Amino acid sequence: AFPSPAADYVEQRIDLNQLLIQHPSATYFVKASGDSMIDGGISDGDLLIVDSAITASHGDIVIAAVDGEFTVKKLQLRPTVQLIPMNSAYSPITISSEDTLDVFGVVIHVVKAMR
Amino acid sequence: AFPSPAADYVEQRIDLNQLLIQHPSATYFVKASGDSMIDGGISDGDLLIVDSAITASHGDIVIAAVDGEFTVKKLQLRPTVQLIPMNSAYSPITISSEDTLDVFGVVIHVVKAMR
Repeated sequence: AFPSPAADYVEQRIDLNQLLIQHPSATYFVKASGDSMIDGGISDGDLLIVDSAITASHGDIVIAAVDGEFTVKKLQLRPTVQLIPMNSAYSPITISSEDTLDVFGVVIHVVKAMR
Repeated sequence: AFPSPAADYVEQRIDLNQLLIQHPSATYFVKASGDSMIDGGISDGDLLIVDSAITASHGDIVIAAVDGEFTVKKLQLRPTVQLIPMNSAYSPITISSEDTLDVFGVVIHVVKAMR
């Protein structure tokens, strides 16, 4: 009951799921509290945002998965099976004999909390 | 009955709202497609995440609001009303005569899309 209501602004909305991502349910994330995958952006003080759904490509910062493993790192598996940690222990090393080495998502958005 | 710190590297549930934030509905965000508030993190290619709910403090990267304005930069209003753009056109200049200059949120998490 107003003398002349022009707009009803009492409750807005926020689509966080679509804000940082944009899928119904195909994205993965992990709290960064250490220093084993800083290559992705987790440097003991941030929030990693990976998208588990599409298949990235060798030579890209993606999360690899094997036997239930997960590590962000640009690795090549087509020419040969080799991974290269970037957080700090840079060292190109082979994993297995072409058993099961494939990325789970296709990206890793680093959320740097800046206040 | 297992008092453990955390030990968890999986989450079938996608709580994005709680993932990057942690409130029922008190956070604001804006797409970065230009170069007027890079100080916050918007550099024509990213996603800004501010929390509109608490009152930040002068000398902090927060979003200021006046008469319906929105700017990100460390400004001081207690000693004197002074604003300072940091994106690139730095220019320490006063705003008004202590009319209405106050921050809307209390933080600005920069989400750098790294793929």
